[PDB]
Amino acid sequence: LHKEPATLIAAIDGDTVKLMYKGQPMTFRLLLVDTPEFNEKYGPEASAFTKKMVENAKKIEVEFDKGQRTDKYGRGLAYIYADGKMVNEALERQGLAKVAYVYKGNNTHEQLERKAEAQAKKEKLNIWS
Ligand SMILES: Cc1cn([C@H]2C[C@H](OP(=O)(O)O)[C@@H](COP(=O)(O)O)O2)c(=O)[nH]c1=O
Ligand SMILES: [Ca+2]
Repeated sequence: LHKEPATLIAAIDGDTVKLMYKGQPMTFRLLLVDTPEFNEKYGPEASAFTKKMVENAKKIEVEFDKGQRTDKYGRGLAYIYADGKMVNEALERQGLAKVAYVYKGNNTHEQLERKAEAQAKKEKLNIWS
């Protein structure tokens, strides 16, 4: 896989963000994770965590997997990096998302995510508390 440039347009919630990619505004949905909706327990914390991570970054990058790049809603499907740190993995490591929506051929980083989730679960963090 490879990283491509993007710039933040607006944080949306724990697992979605508006980026400009190849000069076009797009909503991106993070691969392999499920954050609680804003109305749900840990939803506000998930949204705040992802907001702070993308707003604080000097450099946002997008990394598509090998399969589908857009979902049925037109959202891009990617791993998102803030100054080289993967947002998808960080949400797992903090107990603010569950590994979810793992479709064959778009799951390059599954085991990295599950590892992070196991560590969060060990620590009883957030969703696992
Ligand atoms: C993460 C992801 C979600 N989706 C679709 C499945 C779900 O469809 P339904 O809307 O029919 O449930 C929806 C969940 O996204 P959200 O968790 O953003 O709601 O997005 C994909 O198709 N591919 C993906 O890789
Ligand atoms: Ca969600």
